[PDB]
Amino acid sequence: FQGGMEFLVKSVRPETLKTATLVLAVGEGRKLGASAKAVDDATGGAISAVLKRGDLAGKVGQTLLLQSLPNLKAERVLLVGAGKERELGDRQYRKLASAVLSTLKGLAGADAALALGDLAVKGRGAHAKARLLVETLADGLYVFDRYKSQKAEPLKLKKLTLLADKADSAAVEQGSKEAQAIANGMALTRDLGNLPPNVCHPTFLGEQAKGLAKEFKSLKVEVLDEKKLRELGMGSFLAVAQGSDQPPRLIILQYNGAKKDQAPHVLVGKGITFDTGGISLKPGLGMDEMKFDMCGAASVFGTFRAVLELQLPINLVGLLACAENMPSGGATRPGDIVTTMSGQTVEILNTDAEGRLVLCDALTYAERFKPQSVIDIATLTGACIVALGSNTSGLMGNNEALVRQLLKAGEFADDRAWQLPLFDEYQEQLDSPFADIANIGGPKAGTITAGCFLSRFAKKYHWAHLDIAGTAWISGGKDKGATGRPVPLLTQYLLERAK
Amino acid sequence: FQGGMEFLVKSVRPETLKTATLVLAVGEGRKLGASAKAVDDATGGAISAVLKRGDLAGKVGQTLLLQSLPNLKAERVLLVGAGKERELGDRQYRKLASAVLSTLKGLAGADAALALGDLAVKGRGAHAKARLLVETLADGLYVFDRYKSQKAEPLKLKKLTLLADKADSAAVEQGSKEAQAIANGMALTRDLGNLPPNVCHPTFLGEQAKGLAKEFKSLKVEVLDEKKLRELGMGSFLAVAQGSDQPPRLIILQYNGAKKDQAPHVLVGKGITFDTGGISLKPGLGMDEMKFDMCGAASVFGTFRAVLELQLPINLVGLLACAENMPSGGATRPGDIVTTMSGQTVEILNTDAEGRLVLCDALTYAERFKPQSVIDIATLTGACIVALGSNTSGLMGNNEALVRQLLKAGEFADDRAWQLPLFDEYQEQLDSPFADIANIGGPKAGTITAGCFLSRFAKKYHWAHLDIAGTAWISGGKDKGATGRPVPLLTQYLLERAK
Amino acid sequence: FQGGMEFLVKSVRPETLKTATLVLAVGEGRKLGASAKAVDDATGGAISAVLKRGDLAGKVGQTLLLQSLPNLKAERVLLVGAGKERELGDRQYRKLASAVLSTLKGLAGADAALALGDLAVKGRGAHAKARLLVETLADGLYVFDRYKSQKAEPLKLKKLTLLADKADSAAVEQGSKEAQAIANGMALTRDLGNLPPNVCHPTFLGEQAKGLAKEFKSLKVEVLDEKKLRELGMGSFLAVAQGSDQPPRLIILQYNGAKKDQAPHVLVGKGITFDTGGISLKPGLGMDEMKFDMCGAASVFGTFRAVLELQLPINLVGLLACAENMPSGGATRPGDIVTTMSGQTVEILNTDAEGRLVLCDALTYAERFKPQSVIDIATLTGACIVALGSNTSGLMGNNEALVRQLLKAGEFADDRAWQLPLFDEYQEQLDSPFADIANIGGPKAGTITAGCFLSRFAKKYHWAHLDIAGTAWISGGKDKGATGRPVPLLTQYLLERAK
Amino acid sequence: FQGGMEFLVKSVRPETLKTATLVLAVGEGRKLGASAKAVDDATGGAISAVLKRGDLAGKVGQTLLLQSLPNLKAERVLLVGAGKERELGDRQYRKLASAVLSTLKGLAGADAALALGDLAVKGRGAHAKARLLVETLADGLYVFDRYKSQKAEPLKLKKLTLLADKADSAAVEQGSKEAQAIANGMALTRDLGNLPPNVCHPTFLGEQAKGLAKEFKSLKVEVLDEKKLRELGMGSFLAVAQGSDQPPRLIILQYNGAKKDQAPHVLVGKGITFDTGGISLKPGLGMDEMKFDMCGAASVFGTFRAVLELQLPINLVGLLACAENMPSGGATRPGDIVTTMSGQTVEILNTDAEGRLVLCDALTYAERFKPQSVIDIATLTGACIVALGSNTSGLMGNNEALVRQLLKAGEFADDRAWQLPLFDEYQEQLDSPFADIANIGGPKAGTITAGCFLSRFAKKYHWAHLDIAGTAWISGGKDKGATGRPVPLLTQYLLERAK
Ligand SMILES: [Mn+2]
Ligand SMILES: [Mn+2]
Ligand SMILES: [Mn+2]
Ligand SMILES: [Mn+2]
Ligand SMILES: [Mn+2]
Ligand SMILES: [Mn+2]
Ligand SMILES: [Mn+2]
Ligand SMILES: [Mn+2]
Ligand SMILES: [N+]
Ligand SMILES: [N+]
Ligand SMILES: [N+]
Ligand SMILES: [N+]
Ligand SMILES: [N+]
Ligand SMILES: [N+]
Ligand SMILES: [N+]
Ligand SMILES: [N+]
Ligand SMILES: [N+]
Ligand SMILES: [N+]
Ligand SMILES: [N+]
Ligand code: NA
Repeated sequence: FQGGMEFLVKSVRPETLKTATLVLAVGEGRKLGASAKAVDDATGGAISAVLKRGDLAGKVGQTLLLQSLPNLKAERVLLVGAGKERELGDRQYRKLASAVLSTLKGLAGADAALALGDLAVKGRGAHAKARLLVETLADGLYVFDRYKSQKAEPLKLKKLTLLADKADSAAVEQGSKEAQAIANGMALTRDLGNLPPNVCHPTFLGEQAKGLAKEFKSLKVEVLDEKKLRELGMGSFLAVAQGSDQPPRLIILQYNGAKKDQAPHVLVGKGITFDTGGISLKPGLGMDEMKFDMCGAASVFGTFRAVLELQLPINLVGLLACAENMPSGGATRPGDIVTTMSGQTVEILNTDAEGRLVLCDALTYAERFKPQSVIDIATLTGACIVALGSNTSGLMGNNEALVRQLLKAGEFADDRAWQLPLFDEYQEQLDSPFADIANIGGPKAGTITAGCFLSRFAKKYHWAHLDIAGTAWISGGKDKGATGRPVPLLTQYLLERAK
Repeated sequence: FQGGMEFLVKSVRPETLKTATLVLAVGEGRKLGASAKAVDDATGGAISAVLKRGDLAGKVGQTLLLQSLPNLKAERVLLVGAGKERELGDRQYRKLASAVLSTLKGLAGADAALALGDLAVKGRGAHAKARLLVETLADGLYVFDRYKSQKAEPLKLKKLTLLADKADSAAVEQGSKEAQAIANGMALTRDLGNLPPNVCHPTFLGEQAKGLAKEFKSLKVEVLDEKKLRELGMGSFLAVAQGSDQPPRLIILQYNGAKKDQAPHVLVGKGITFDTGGISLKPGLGMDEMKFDMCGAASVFGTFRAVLELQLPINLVGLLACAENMPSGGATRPGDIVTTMSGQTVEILNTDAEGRLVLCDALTYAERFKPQSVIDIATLTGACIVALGSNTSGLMGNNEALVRQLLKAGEFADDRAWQLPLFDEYQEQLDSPFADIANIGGPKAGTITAGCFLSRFAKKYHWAHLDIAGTAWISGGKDKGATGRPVPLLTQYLLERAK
Repeated sequence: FQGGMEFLVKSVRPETLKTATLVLAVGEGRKLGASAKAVDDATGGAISAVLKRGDLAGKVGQTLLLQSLPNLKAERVLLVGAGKERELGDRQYRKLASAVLSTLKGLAGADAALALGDLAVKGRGAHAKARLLVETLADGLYVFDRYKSQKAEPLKLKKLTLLADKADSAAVEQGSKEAQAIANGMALTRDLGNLPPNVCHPTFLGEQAKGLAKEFKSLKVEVLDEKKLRELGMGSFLAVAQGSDQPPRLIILQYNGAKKDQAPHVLVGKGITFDTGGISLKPGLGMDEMKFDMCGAASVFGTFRAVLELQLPINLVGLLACAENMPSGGATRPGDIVTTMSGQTVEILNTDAEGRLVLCDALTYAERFKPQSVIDIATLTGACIVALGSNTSGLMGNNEALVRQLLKAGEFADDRAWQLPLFDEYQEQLDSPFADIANIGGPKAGTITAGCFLSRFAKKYHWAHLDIAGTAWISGGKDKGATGRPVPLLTQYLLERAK
Repeated sequence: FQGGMEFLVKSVRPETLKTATLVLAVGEGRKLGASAKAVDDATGGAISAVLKRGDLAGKVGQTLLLQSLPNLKAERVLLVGAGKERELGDRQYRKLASAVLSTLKGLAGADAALALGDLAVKGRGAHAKARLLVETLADGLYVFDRYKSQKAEPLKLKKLTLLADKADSAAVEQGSKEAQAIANGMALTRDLGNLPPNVCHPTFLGEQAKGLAKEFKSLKVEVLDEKKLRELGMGSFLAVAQGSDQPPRLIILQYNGAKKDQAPHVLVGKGITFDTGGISLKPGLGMDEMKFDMCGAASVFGTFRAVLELQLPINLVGLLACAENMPSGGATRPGDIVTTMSGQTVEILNTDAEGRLVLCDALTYAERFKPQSVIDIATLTGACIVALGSNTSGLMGNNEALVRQLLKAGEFADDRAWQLPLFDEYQEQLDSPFADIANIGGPKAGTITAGCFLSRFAKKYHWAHLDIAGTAWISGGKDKGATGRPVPLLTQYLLERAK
């Protein structure tokens, strides 16, 4: 959006650091770890004297804010509860970080220093903790207000310092730098997802890609229009697009950070900038949330943004299949049969199963790059939400080594996915009496049969499919909006592939 | 519809009046009233002799038709029951009058004389009873047969005489003249509402206003097109119209019957020629009645027609926001954010809440006339039918004096409205995380939330809002069609303001 | 598809006929019939000996396939069970024929000889049986695979011989010749119905009619476009078409096989190439089956094709009213009022009752031919499926003799219809307060009131109406697709009218 | 629940008062008020020095918590923002009070003192501000946890002191005493509403009434079982109950606090302890919220509990009509006709319109008390939520003075209602061809026709009807549960009647 937050790692003593706010952890009910103890001592016991009064039980995320304490160079000391466990899990760690950030946002302090190195998080060393902490803090600063007449008061907080021991400082620094690049990527993804569909159409996304190439000389962009798509034979891509006044776009991103002889990784993103269902029209209730139907393509933008900042030694291709799905006098009809670019014919039984019809033509297009892996990302099926809910993405693929790599990256990022099977027995649900493939398989196993459909275009390479219909946005409440998932998972996968 | 039926007030004796039909009231179980007693005596008791056979019980609206009676100059005598009550209520008086017109319409009499001045109506004097009676009779003669190949046989009845004492004659005459103007306006409103949506589109309504100016030289008319609406920055209005092939129109009516120093009264009407719901498409059952979605604009035409006939000493402005809500490949999508003329940003969560989107821009435009009152009329919410039904109109406003003036006028006209609260606690339902206002507030308090939306565009003037979704038309049966409401309330309001 | 199967009638001894497969009937628990006995004796009881081992119970359609048997010139003998009754019904006869064909299809034999003359069929002589047997066999060979990349293996089976006694062969061969012409017409009807709606639009059907005229020089074709339809005043036909990008067509077919002084029979076909419902949009589930909403017109194609092959001495006219029904910003709205060719005005309460709106203008057009009968065929109401299911067509009409003729033809063809009454009491369900006719009559008696609507345009001639909404296609499963009904009923009607 | 928080009014100086937490208001960008300035002065400018740092913007409900300040006897000072307005609205005042309570709840302080006398609340003097403030604080302490295995930690906070000038202290004292009685009644109401329906059945409510009579010697209780209801002839009440295994109860409460010659006020409460809808079964989703269908009766409990605490000089009668609405083999069927106690026959078209069927027999029973007002309270129609939402109760009545008294009471209580009209034109929606009254009037004006039905049993006295379907509970979120409305309105009505 703008960003700006400076994240610094320092190895200095907390009790003499000049800062507007020093942040210390307090266990249930006091316990005081090493850093907090040293600060207490420096004040002559004022902190333990306050805690003894009992206002802070020490549960995860509780807070107690003190002003000037004797002999400290911190204008304020913020105590945050760390619970009673010796180690926190990932969810408690994030909750603790978010409670700290929420307090700091309301203060007029220009910086804060985090003396949180004494916290233990299950399975996480210094680098893995920094990645989680900094990503939560940086992504927590996200603001989208460009159509609000009354904008939010700018934050006074402009700097966050992570205190670490000198032996850990290099690991914390590296984790912080990667986390910032990921958060910057998610901010781009969230902006693209949150924009209204009358602004964020396929032509607009083409221009956004060209702008990203202006910012990053390492990025090459090409944008194909409908004439080029028809030349290439993308009959099912064009079938989705034809009902709309807005022309479709295929956006190609290319980054060559490795040797010319290294096979590229390809990211394929579903970019339906608004999904009405078409002639198979959706119900009205909640259909404004279909502006998030391009979050797949948005996450390819976000991942490129993070990789371009980090300058990873990999070769990366992004393919964004962008169209708007509208009803009209020239829209695709249920029962239409079209010829995909692969040559397979498809009977379009349901015009609201349109994401797989733009992706399948992009998966055929991807063959030309001779890729060592191909991952498509798409807000594809409501069935995935029934299967896995809103906090775990659906994952399928035709190569188990690649599926394993993506699961592992999702566990490290705390951006988790879960595999569903593409057993051959499911494929017959896509049989059509009239064409090579039907575009829907009926009410059983909807997420899997959608993956089975895509698999038929991905046989020439190692391929996986992330269904992010549940994880790409929040539906309601104060926090309705795009999430930026799965940029953390995708970037961590590429970070490992780059070693 | 031409009408052209003559209403006369006379003070002559009923029993020597030459007429095709003389109409007398007969009470239930009490003595003939003064007039009927005199006619009975004139005939030598022939009427009381017939009534003694017991065919006419005297219940409200029952009738007995007699041919020629001794010593009378009426070719026929129509007896109509008046009930047992000393005073009739408004509904009973209307029912009595409709029973009389029904019988007269089936007769070959060219004229009829009504001797009903002995009837008492609760809270109603001579002028008030005449307003109700003449309005009922004139509007009951309304006929719409434009698209019928077999048109109705013309009525022989062409003159109706109201017999009144010389002391009440002036008041009865003033009531008849005002009631006739109201019924003429109602006939224009009913015609415009009953017209098919393929004929009555926004361009047609602009040509009808130009015709009203050719008939009334005191009326000035300006019709603005989409290009001018864009110069004015009316984004909400243009968003509702973009999906249709039919161009939008803002019709401006201006009548100056008072001095240039008198601030104008502004009437703003919803002119949605047809409401399909848009991308948020409505179900098909009953969608034909969405041709009555321009009855608010039609009510402004009708009130102007009544005021132009009565030449009232007032300055009146009419703003008719006209558009057609249609599904298309260029139609507004749920989630679109638009900038209103006021600069306020609006997130259109539901394309079927488009009436408020054409009215908000019209209310902003109304500010230029420095109005002393601004009243919007719209078939806005079906929640108003759940709240107040089809007999009472919803009324909301930012000024208690204007709301009370409109409620008193509705009580005088027997075209009643009812106030619903615009408490500030309802406004939060229109909160959007992406814009200044959401166009919908949820399943609770729909009528109030629509008024709260319009209130954000009416803060610079005294404003009121009439929801006529349930009162502007009858859904089915043999009397399916436009009602002409709320022209009676609006003309009574303007008559009180002209004094 | 291309057909090609040769049907021959021969009167030779079954046991010396050289054939790839000789087909014999075996009764359940009764002795072999005359033909089967003679073949068994020719083998020395080989067939008796096999049947004694009990593998073939002889239930209708059971089979037992033998290779080479002593002293026969058939490479194979196929035994098919014929049940235990002395006569078969039409359903069992068809079952038997289909089981035989299914076995032959899977064999590598180039021909087969059917020694089935012994079978008896309730109420069917030699000609009636041959009509049923050959039509079932020929139509059973239909294949639609033009959008399958992997096409079916061509059959080895190219010739079928019917063995008949010399006394019967003349009737058998006439039944066979008629059955083949009917099957060829069905194949054309089935192809046109099975084509996807993005290919088979009204312009495509027009070109298909021109192609049929190049094939049969006796056929004259004229294709009218939108401009000519507007010249003719076809307002309700045009209202259906106006929402779509695809222009409408009225296709006129004329065949004069009789003297010029003899009045023609007219077939009027509903050619809605896809039915979305329009603004009154259908639900998405199963909407792909609306490509069959032109099977009415397709059956007129197929009837002409069979009549042209047979060169019947009749004068025959076909009118195919073709349009596509889509939602758009210019589509017809519920509540629109239009003027039909006939001058009657119609209120379009429901844009999904569109078939009768193109048919009524075609019925008026048909007056110019001064016909002696007019039959319209249409997939008109889902209510007919509720009434009569998927195996009996609904039949209505204004002439009792014509209705009787069609029922009798249906019984003979085993393609049955059933009459529903058009009692004048139903007509008032189509009363509109605004026009001469409403296009729908509510939820009661939906098939009948659609018939009553059409009857108002057919008063000048003898007319009947076939509602084939249930019989024109099979909805799901392996055999999903067009049926070709009612070509067999219609052709049998013309055959009888030609005598 | 237990309650028992001590509320005291004192007139001492805030700056020398010994307290665990002193609470002061801070304006947004205006000077500290008198109290707050006195305290700042006594600390030598410590509070103003902190505020200059800028952490507390001063918006309504923002907080800043300080520890020991120099020269104060307060262990802690809580600063709470009061906005920038000179006067607060009721909503802002409650929000401010709730933010203070939320902070105190989390502290270990045993008491707190509130120096908020400088706050102006629009339209409210000392007594009216105290009523609102103390009711918000006391009701905000409510806890319901009897089926949770993990109970909430008891609060340390046990005493709240309101600081007031000696000139206002008597009025603040009186408001505080009334507010705590109202809050105690709401706690009983909320407990009864929150109990699960397998515990809180009609018999249980009867025993609860007896327990209330043990606690308050002024209260007399009578509990009638199904035998007694039938002897009284309450066929409509019994019709609702018969489908359930739980027997019904009519509970009569009587309190005689005035001279025996004062006519009583009667409160009639709908106590449907669970509403399945019966044979007219409700949908499954959200049906758990039908345990709140006895909140009408619970509010009569709560109002008595407050009146008995205050010992008001009034005569008060309570009638709780309690039944459970279940489907079974003996349940009332749609179309049953029953004879009410009044003798009017009712045709039960919908067994889910059951509240009015138990209330109507209670309204007839109420005649024996010769009351000067009768008020029924019922979670009656979901249509009320459509008309007025979740924050305003619907109000209807046969006496304009009584209706105005209740509206005024609700405005003072900030527990508002809104009148809907019972025009005679609505009554005909209850016409039945088979009985004196139908129990439903169709989809229009559902709240009004329900009031119309009840009005037919209330003609012998001044009567009003509160529809609390939207205000009696909260549906979801953290705060799902009964609200205790309209106990504040009813108690304020009784307070004014007792002067
Ligand atoms: Mn979709
Ligand atoms: Mn989609
Ligand atoms: Mn609408
Ligand atoms: Mn509308
Ligand atoms: Mn249709
Ligand atoms: Mn159709
Ligand atoms: Mn109920
Ligand atoms: Mn209930
Ligand atoms: N402090
Ligand atoms: N955790
Ligand atoms: N693989
Ligand atoms: N990883
Ligand atoms: N996202
Ligand atoms: N309107
Ligand atoms: N059969
Ligand atoms: N022709
Ligand atoms: N026949
Ligand atoms: N029917
Ligand atoms: N009855
Ligand atoms: Na989707």
